[PDB]
Amino acid sequence: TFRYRGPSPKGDQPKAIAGLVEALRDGERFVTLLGATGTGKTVTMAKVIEALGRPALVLAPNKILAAQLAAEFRELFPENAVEYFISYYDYYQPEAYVPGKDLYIEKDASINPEIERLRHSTTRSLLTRRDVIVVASVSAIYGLGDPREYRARNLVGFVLFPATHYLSPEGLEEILKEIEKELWERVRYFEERGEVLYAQRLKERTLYDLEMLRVMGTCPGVENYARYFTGKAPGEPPYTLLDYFPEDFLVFLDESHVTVPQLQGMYRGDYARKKTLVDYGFRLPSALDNRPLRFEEFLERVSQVVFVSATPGPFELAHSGRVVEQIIRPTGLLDPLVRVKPTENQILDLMEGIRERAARGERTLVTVLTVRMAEELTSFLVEHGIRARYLHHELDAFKRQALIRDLRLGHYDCLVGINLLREGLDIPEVSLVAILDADKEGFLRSERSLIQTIGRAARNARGEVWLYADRVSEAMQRAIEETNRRRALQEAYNLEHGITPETV
Ligand SMILES: CCCCCCCCO[C@@H]1O[C@H](CO)[C@@H](O)[C@H](O)[C@H]1O
Ligand SMILES: CCCCCCCCO[C@@H]1O[C@H](CO)[C@@H](O)[C@H](O)[C@H]1O
Repeated sequence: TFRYRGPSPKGDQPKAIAGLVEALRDGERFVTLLGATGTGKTVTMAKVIEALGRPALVLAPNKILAAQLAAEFRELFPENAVEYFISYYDYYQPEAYVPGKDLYIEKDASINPEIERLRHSTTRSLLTRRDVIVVASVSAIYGLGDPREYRARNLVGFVLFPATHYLSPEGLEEILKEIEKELWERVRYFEERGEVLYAQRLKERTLYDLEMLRVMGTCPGVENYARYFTGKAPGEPPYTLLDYFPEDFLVFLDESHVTVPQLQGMYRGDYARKKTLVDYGFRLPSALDNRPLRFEEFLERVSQVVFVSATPGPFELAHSGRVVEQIIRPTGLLDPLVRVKPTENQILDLMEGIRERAARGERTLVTVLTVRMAEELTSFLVEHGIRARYLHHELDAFKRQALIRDLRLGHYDCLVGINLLREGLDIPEVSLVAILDADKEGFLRSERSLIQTIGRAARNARGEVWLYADRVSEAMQRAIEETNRRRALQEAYNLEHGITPETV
């Protein structure tokens, strides 16, 4: 049973919590929390989890948001089990083969113990208590050992659980025999094609593993033999973390318009990578059975799903039996004013706007559509007295974070990039978001993308978004209307409750 110790619900949180709880108690399979940025979606989720008293899985679109959510839930539920099911995939290199460079890359070995420790802490809690909230990136949902074996194998002071998720040795001996049978069939496949390099590679690698398994009960990359350990038939879905949860667990897909497509595309993405290792003889075809689930398989293994997003995608909108909105922010801050400005003199207009703001301690974010434009605009702004940096698309998560962190701390005043839909860009000091080529085609100028971009100006009491365009596209029109709908609802709530916005 959960014990919430966070802030009491404010703004639209009370009504949203009640609407979600009511739909779930009524048996709705799919429900959406349509929550604007800054409305406190984590507290809403927390209160729903508390009310229903069922273990929960929260999936995030990337490792940064996953870690952040885990940290927040930990603070909100200090006496319960908050777990982070991290994957080595997030920070270390997996096994891979790059054909174009005829390059084989070994998986990183002897990694930071904290990774495996977090995964085991997750599975141990799921088997010992019901007050568990597990946060993970979607990528973490992959093949994992049989929960039955993991559960049945314990030592009893203190109950000690396994040190690995791939126990199930059944008859290691009969298991090793079945793997070797596949090996020689596959070697014959290569020999018949004249591909003796592939046959040799597969033989050496597989026989090495079989010997290490025989003399150690395990080997590096043992997960590749998952199917043999779990007894699953070829092509059948593998066991995953979902199987370690009690049957009535609740699933939240945060940033659902991003996570649902990630869940839909995971199987194919992984298949392309693994199939390559198989085609060149590094792995047996059975390695393809240690994989992510297809979206349909994932849906068969969950019972109720809450999609959370400020801009729900097509799946959520077609399938949800209820949509609950949360628009009013606990802080009372308003969605920004959105202006449309001509392209003539747009750069001089923008530079004047940026310097006016920098003079009073306010920051500006700018999105453009090409790398040449981003490079050139950034240099132009710097030559004209502005502390501007360019958020290059090749920066990795840490680098982006460091660069963004420096804006949050005020080292510079303006960040220019192509894709601003990055984590950490919700900074109170940002009072202007400028969107060049606002009317042009492309993912970053879609109705949803514009709404998400506009939201980066919603943490400041004077936030504005400037759309440079000489025409209004349907995406611009609908994003401006939605921003205005939200702002008006927020102003009405503030006027009823005697609240005047302020920047923190
Ligand atoms: C388990 C190991 C079995 C080894 C037997 C390999 C028989 C090879 O098979 C032969 O290979 C030739 C060259 O690739 C082809 O031209 C022939 O068509 C093919 O039958
Ligand atoms: C309030 C948050 C709005 C986010 C943008 C939502 C855009 C939805 O767009 C709508 O989707 C429907 C079904 O998917 C279609 O039938 C409509 O024709 C389409 O306009």
